[PDB]
Amino acid sequence: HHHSSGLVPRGSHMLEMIIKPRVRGFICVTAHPTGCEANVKKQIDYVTTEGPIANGPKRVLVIGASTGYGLAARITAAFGCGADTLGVFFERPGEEGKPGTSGWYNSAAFHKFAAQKGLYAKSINGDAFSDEIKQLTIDAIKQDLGQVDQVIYSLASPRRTHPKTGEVFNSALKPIGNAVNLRGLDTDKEVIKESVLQPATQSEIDSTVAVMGGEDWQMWIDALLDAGVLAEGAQTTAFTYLGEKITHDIYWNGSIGAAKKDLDQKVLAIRESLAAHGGGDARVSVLKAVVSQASSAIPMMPLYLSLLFKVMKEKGTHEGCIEQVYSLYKDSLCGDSPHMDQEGRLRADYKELDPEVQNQVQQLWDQVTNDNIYQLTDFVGYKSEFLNLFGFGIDGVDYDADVNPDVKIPNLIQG
Amino acid sequence: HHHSSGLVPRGSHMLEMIIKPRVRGFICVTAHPTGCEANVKKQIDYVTTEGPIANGPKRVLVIGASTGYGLAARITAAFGCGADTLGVFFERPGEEGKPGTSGWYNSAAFHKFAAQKGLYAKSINGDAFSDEIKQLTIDAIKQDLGQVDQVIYSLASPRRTHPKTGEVFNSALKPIGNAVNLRGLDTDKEVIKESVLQPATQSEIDSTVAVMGGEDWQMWIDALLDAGVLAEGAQTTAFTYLGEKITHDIYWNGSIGAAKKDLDQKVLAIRESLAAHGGGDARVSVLKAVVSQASSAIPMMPLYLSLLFKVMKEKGTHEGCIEQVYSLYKDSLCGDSPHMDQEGRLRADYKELDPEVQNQVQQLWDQVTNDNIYQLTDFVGYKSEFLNLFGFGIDGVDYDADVNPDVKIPNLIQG
Ligand SMILES: NC(=O)C1=CN([C@@H]2O[C@H](COP(=O)(O)OP(=O)(O)OC[C@H]3O[C@@H](n4cnc5c(N)ncnc54)[C@H](O)[C@@H]3O)[C@@H](O)[C@H]2O)C=CC1
Ligand SMILES: NC(=O)C1=CN([C@@H]2O[C@H](COP(=O)(O)OP(=O)(O)OC[C@H]3O[C@@H](n4cnc5c(N)ncnc54)[C@H](O)[C@@H]3O)[C@@H](O)[C@H]2O)C=CC1
Ligand code: NA
Ligand code: NA
Repeated sequence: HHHSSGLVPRGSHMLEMIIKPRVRGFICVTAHPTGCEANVKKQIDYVTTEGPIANGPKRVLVIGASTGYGLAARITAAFGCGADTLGVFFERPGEEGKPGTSGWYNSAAFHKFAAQKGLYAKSINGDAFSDEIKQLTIDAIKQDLGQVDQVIYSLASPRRTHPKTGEVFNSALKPIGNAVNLRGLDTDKEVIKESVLQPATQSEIDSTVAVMGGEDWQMWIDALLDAGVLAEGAQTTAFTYLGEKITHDIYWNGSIGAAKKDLDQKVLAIRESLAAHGGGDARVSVLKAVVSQASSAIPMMPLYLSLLFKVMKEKGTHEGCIEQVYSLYKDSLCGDSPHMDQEGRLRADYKELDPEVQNQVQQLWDQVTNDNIYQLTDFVGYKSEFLNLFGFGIDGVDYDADVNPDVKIPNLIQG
Repeated sequence: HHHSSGLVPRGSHMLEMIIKPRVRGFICVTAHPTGCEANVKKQIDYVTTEGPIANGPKRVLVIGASTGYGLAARITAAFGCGADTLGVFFERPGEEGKPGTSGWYNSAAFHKFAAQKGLYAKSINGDAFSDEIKQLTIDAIKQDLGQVDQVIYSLASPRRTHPKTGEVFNSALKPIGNAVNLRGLDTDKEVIKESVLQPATQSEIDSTVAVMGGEDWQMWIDALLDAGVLAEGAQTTAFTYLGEKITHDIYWNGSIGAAKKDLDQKVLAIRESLAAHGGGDARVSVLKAVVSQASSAIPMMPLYLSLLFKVMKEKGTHEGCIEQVYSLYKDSLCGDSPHMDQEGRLRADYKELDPEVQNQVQQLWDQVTNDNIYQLTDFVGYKSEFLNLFGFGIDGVDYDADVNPDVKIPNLIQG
């Protein structure tokens, strides 16, 4: 109520908003619909430019399909191999005044671009750990695809409700046995922060294994096999990180490492199931460390990535999820000469474990306490890539323009 | 609900927003709290820099006190004369997600700055045309000030509900008798638009006089006098515009002109009342054309102002509300040698009626049809000053930062 109220239409701005990055620590509380879309398009265009991958899968299930590596796998299979893709993930839909999560807008863009190219895209939203979500997936496959011939397992989560019992598990990102003296980077005030990380409890370890270990992976493959929706000679892979010595205390030989090690045991039994069903296979694939919501939470990773980026960038070998995964498919999942390590894993992360890269990063580490961080590291690149995840800092996007946060996805089963 | 929901505080951004100009025609649907505040501070600092005005009023009522000339008068009297000021106006308070009008944030800033300097500031929000609002004002004066010694009348409104009957009147901004061939400026697409403005009806004229004529002014002075709240030897003034020939068909000799002419008749009777009460006085004051919500609606004014600005700017005589009003007070309301025209009005607008300024503007007028508008006019300056009204384009304000639109005003009577 003012002297001139109602004399004029309010317009669409009443339903739309200006979305700017709002970052705390390694969590960003907003996501930009238009920027997320441009992101997906960027990855699709990368794949389309590299060109088709021969001997690829045709009907693919991606578990964890909305962001990071799982998204890159979905895009590689669909736009690199022409595959049908059923995506599973867990994201918050946008509504008026309330932007959804990145994975939601990424996936909306996926369905949009896939339809444009005449590709099958359907998605299931909910708790991949649950029996309920497993059954919905099986149902979609039965109805639409008959069977899938590749299953990509790509979940990153802080917790898991056990499907059969009700117990919930929280993962811990902590060292093991010996407490670690942690260097690192306060990304807020942008200063070097020295910290002491206590090791983890036995239970803290058994939980982290429960969440990020390979039990659910095996549950998925088992579920698919007796509903009869896994094609003979199918292929499944689950993603992991090994890193080299500098990350070893916190990651490989830490709580999370313990879980990733469980992956290595479970894969043997899973591989057994598949070889019996028409000579399929199962592998753990190792990928390079990248900026993601998941990895950016790991103690040491922001500074490690900041240094890794600096060094790989000058060698000319820096890359992200889509490059990593396109080459995993081209060279390893579908190639004639696959890169197989001693434990029988597939490898895409070698450019990172390059001794020249690692030695450089290591002597830069202790040397860090700079508060002249911008000289020795690519902390700028890190920040830039972190914002990118949520659709910010993309060229060609007008961030000052109103955008509607209410974006819907067709063929999206809400579980 | 997402895999990481609720694990983190949302923070103040949930209650705050990013406010950007959203303009249609001559109406802007948003206002920036921080920018409006900076605006008020700018006008206060202007007055404080020019320095105190001698022989000023001490207790002042401003009717129409939140924006434009009325605001400039409130600031001049308070910060130029140390006066107590009671403001009356009609504005929309801000709330979460819904920015209030400019006048609201202007007035909040006024009360803030006035308290800082130990000055009396109280305000009344509602329909100045109503008997109800008149009575609340009288009440505040009785309680707080005893009497006021100056009354500034400064309303600009498209409509008026008659206090005694119930009739509502809409004003028309149209020519008279002979229809006008209107040149002009489409401010949206930024091109010269030629138009034909039909003249106005008799009733359209009588209504416009009802709204912008001087009946309410006289009602106010009369109301103040018999409640006994007008000091002996008081002074009242009402603002008007005359312009020169080029604006004459649309303004002076048009519908709005008719109303402003009514002012000239009513002032005689009002002056009579005041001279009897201890030798007070009443004048119509004439001010220069400025960008305001009110004036920016008048056909021809955006292009006229755009040209006026260009020309006055190069003569070095361009100025706005506070400059105009500070000098009205200094030279005319409080000075020894007041500028009085033939009809006995006070004059501040002479720099505008400068024959050199008018001749220049006139031959630039017909010459306009440029669609090279940026060369002949200061259309840029116009836009800039229009955005300024709503708190946009101010230096030192971070428009990318979240701001809380919920700003409250102490000692604000809501009528
Ligand atoms: N980010 C990195 O440096 C690297 C990560 N990895 C691995 O790759 C895999 C994917 O990780 P990122 O790409 O970083 O993660 P991310 O945070 O970008 O993606 C996780 C995905 O899983 C989905 N998801 C999470 N919880 C879910 C749930 N409860 N139910 C259904 N879906 C859920 C998310 O919605 C998202 O689609 C992980 O196994 C991670 O360990 C391996 C190499 C390095
Ligand atoms: N803007 C211009 O070029 C010039 C305007 N004038 C005059 O100066 C006076 C003020 O005009 P502006 O500064 O342009 O207007 P404005 O639009 O900036 O201000 C109008 C003021 O009156 C208040 N108001 C409007 N309707 C009200 C209502 N129903 N009840 C209580 N308050 C109400 C508004 O809230 C605001 O405080 C007017 O008489 C106008 O004719 C004179 C010279 C030129
Ligand atoms: Na993923
Ligand atoms: Na005013």
